[PDB]
Amino acid sequence: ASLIERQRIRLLLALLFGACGTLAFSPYDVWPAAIISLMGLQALTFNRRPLQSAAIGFCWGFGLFGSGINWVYVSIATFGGMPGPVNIFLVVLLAAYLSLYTGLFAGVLSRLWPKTTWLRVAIAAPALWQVTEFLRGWVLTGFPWLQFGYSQIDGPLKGLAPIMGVEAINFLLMMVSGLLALALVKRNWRPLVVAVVLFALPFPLRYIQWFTPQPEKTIQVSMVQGDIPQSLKWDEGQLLNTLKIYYNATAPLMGKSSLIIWPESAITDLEINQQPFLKALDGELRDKGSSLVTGIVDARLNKQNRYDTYNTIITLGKGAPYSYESADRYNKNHLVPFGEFVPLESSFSRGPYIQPPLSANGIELTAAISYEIILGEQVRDNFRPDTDYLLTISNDAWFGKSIGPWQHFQMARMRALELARPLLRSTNNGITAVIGPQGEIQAMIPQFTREVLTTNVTPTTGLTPYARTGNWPLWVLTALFGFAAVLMSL
Ligand SMILES: CCCCCCCC/C=C/CCCCCCCC(=O)OC[C@@H](O)CO
Ligand SMILES: CCCCCCCC/C=C/CCCCCCCC(=O)OC[C@@H](O)CO
Ligand SMILES: CCCCCCCC/C=C/CCCCCCCC(=O)OC[C@H](O)CO
Ligand SMILES: CCCCCCCC/C=C\CCCCCCCC(=O)OC[C@H](O)CO
Ligand SMILES: CCCCCCCCCCCCCCCC(=O)O
Ligand SMILES: CCCCCCCCCCCCCCCC(=O)O
Ligand SMILES: [Cl-]
Ligand SMILES: [Mg+2]
Repeated sequence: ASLIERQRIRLLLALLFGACGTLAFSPYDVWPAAIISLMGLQALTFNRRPLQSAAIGFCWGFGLFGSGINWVYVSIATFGGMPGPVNIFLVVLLAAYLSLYTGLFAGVLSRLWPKTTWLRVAIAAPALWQVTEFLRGWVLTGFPWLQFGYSQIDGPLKGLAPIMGVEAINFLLMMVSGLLALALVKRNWRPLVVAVVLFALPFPLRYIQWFTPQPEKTIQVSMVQGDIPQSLKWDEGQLLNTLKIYYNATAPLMGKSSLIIWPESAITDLEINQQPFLKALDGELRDKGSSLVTGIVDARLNKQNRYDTYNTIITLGKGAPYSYESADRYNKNHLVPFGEFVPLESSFSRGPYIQPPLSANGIELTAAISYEIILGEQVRDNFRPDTDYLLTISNDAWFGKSIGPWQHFQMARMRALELARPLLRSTNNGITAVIGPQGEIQAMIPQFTREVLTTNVTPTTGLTPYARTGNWPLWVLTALFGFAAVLMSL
């Protein structure tokens, strides 16, 4: 009974509608919850003053991020080792910082398009949501966690991703959710019909196969989930058992699996420190028909008498003879704030933004370390037409035993769909899996086990429209909409 037009009631409902958006992502996977969450954001800001709207947008974000990324508590607790209330204080600060961008979006949309109208809801909102979400993923190196439409990896809109990227699905979901909110508030059937047509049109695109599989190039791949406990991983006494654990798991696979993979920083020692182990392993792998890629840390002495420490992937074995001077390697480019460096200016150095694909046993792998797999444009920029598989290695203990590793895993799936390549995901303990060229999960082992995933995987060829272009077609769309919306407010 009309309680909705009290500002404090709008703030509370925004928290609920924002929290509802968390159900859209893995492991919950209720993709309609993304539309309901966006409907609340669009509707709760109708007929509000700009700062009233910004507060509602902030509270929507606080429910979304407060419920969606509170697993970073485990990251902070594992990193800092401080009492609980201290880590809660930092988590609330994180969710509050990210909610500035959802409040930015609501405040500006209310300031420039105050009226409840199709223009505000279907033209201005998706274009401005694209800008404010870019800023969230760019400012201070950014944190673009939780974009709806990553929830469409198994949904009716998935065919959009190979054409224009996952951000196109962010764009369309906001558009459709606005017109549903518009139809509800104005009690009008026309915006609902347009919303249904807009939602339904991209459905036949999921029956498009942009890739060409190569069945006779199929190889057996093994991914060693060593499951080193995080409290022990970097202890100096653990190093010798870690190398034992991984070598013993790999020995029965040599000569059977063409490609063997160890996860991020599996060898918890400097690369210069392990030349005896690496050289011996390389020869045994070459003598059998096998190849190995593994994570490690590299403190490399540079031209100016100093060491740049990297989070790196190295290659060994058949078709990739190991050498400390070999260019057949990958250095992490996008480091994690506080975890791997500090925003001010022992830290990690960054590899180049674009690095060549890894080569191993005649296989070409486009690599990204952990978090980097969510950087869709960056993964696309490193992709090459001759890339056979996408590769990501990660240590998802930093994501908790919670929803964290599943949200990370979900977004890695989008890379395979966007580029029409199989994705090899090797992790220390959290969701090791092979993803097919359409985002489907071909093989997977349970978390928190010490075992290896061995299966057949088939490489693909072909270029999706998104692999050809990248983000610029969507950007010219938000520019055309932004130009039109700004002029329409004449
Ligand atoms: C003529 C050439 C155009 C080239 C550019 C085209 C770019 C794509 C444009 C798509 C626009 C989609 C707009 C969708 C707009 C929906 C408006 C609506 O539902 O209004 C309901 C009210 O009327 C009820 O009273
Ligand atoms: C605050 C005022 C009102 C704003 C309304 C929304 C305006 C949106 C317009 C933005 C224009 C930005 C144009 C930026 C164009 C850059 C193109 C680009 O970066 O392409 C991607 C590359 O990776 C290549 O693939
Ligand atoms: C003082 C200035 C403050 C600037 C603040 C910048 C805002 C963005 C911060 C995001 C932190 C996100 C932390 C999320 C934890 C991810 C950890 C991770 O991905 O690590 C996996 C892998 O093991 C590692 O290589
Ligand atoms: C308002 C400004 C923005 C708000 C800022 C407040 C948030 C700070 C919270 C946690 C920092 C601790 C980060 C811990 C990151 C996880 C550790 C990690 O990822 O380690 C990587 C690995 O150890 C090496 O490869
Ligand atoms: C179609 C579903 C509609 C559901 C509407 C009510 C949503 C309430 C649930 C909010 C999400 C809470 C998730 C908490 C998980 C977490 O914080 O770890
Ligand atoms: C702040 C005053 C101008 C505001 C104009 C709004 C549109 C420009 C805002 C900057 C975001 C554009 C970033 C593009 C980056 C890229 O395309 O890769
Ligand atoms: Cl680690
Ligand atoms: Mg080539």
